[PDB]
Amino acid sequence: SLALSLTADQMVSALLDAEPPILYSEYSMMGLLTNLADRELVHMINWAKRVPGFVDLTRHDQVHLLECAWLEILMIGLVWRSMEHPGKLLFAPNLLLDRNQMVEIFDMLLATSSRFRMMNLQGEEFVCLKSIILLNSGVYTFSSTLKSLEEKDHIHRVLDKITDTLIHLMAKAGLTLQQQHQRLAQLLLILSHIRHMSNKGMEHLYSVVPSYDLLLEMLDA
Amino acid sequence: ALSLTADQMVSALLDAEPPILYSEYDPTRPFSEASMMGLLTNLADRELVHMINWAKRVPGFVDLTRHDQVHLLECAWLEILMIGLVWRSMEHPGKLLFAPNLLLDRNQGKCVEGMVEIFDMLLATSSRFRMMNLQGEEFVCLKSIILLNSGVYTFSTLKSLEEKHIHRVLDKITDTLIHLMAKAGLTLQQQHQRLAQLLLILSHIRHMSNKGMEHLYSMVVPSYDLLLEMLDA
Ligand SMILES: C=CCn1nc(-c2ccc(O)cc2O)c2cccc(C(F)(F)F)c21
Ligand SMILES: C=CCn1nc(-c2ccc(O)cc2O)c2cccc(C(F)(F)F)c21
Ligand SMILES: C=CCn1nc(-c2ccc(O)cc2O)c2cccc(C(F)(F)F)c21
Ligand SMILES: C=CCn1nc(-c2ccc(O)cc2O)c2cccc(C(F)(F)F)c21
Repeated sequence: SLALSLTADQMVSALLDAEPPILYSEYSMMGLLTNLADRELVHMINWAKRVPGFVDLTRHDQVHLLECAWLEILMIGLVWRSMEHPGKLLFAPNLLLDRNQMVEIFDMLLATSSRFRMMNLQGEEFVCLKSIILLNSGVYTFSSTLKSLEEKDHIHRVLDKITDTLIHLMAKAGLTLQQQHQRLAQLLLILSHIRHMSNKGMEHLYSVVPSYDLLLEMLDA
Repeated sequence: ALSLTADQMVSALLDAEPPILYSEYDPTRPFSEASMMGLLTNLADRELVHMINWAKRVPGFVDLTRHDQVHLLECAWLEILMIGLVWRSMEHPGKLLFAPNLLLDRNQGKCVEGMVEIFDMLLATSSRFRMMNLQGEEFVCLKSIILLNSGVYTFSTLKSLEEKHIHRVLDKITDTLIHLMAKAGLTLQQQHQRLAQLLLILSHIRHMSNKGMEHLYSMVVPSYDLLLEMLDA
């Protein structure tokens, strides 16, 4: 109940400090990417616990948010890394792959990376977007208790704080009020496409995923 | 359409609104799995024709090439149906108003296997809109955004980047949404917060759409050709 008292700058600083490291691929291709994703997942948990307001929530709810968001988070991280490598996805510094190397998903990832490039997405805006995804992707599916409804409001209030943060970053960058609301919209609409990609990828898997207990156990430590 | 005032944008959108259709009459009740699917499938099909008329009247849409218009529709058609359903169902807590003569609750959708999830998700969204007091002029803006956004990234060449115009119009709709919020007397802070809240919901509407498609291929979606033919008129 005090991430609600943070300012835009403190919010950013906290998020920038919580950033996971860029991990390397250990050296088929599914093995390297699965292993990479697995090691990344462990850092994602500690990153989450450092997102302002996340630990204010019950364990059950923390797990659910991650359960619904973990894939979208890996994906937006990938897209951010690959921003300055047109036509290539930088899974790891030692694992840069082009188109020809689930092509649908690969193409959508490139498309999103190009979009971030065009917009000149800033690192400070990136960490904000990643936070939004965490708090948003599972908020509409929590369920009758006063506590549950107590969580929802809290999450919504934190998301408001992040919106305030994003706007502030744009004002500081010298954007007009009109340019501010426009860029906010452009950024948030991209999240819909990231959601879409996560869903597509998720059905390819069905065609051992982080289950509910796998995460709940990992959060304990 | 980049010359319209926010007021003129709202008016044009409101005028484009499709009519509410009825589920075909005197179906055998209670329902069977295949009876339900038939009624809803038939409804969606008849609604698709009107959605296209609506799209043609969305400012900026006609400026695109036929091919691009079909692509946006192929991607967004289901999301557009769903946001319409959620809007209709707003003042019916715990129920979904697929049609004025077809008001179903949680347990009347248990007919189909797995579609209960989607039912719950649709109900949750409707509650959210209700809680936010989503206004009509905001709804039409959100729907237009879905149309122009859902397929904008999954379209190179010079002519192609000029079409990606779409982002200008989306900016225009954002301006309109904000203007609507300023009129109502919201503070700047409140304005950007509400704008964010609305757009984040689109992410969830996308999700519900994807779950739908998932079960569709799990049990004859509007084809490219079909959508093109109906566009030509
Ligand atoms: C282009 C998506 C493939 N991909 N990406 C990833 C992936 C891994 C880590 C990461 O940070 C981002 C990713 O997209 C991945 C992980 C396991 C398996 C797969 C594959 F689809 F190939 F089976 C993974
Ligand atoms: C479900 C999609 C494939 N996949 N699997 C995984 C995956 C990674 C680790 C793990 O322990 C289990 C997984 O299914 C994955 C991770 C990131 C990105 C992707 C994707 F391919 F979708 F882009 C991943
Ligand atoms: C959530 C109910 C399922 N549903 N909804 C719809 C649907 C139809 C029209 C509309 O405006 C909104 C809808 O959710 C639908 C259409 C065809 C088939 C189905 C079914 F799942 F049963 F197979 C449909
Ligand atoms: C039955 C699969 C899902 N579906 N299919 C359809 C659908 C509608 C018309 C048509 O010609 C074919 C369809 O699969 C549909 C329409 C509205 C809502 C839904 C959904 F269930 F996802 F909510 C629809």
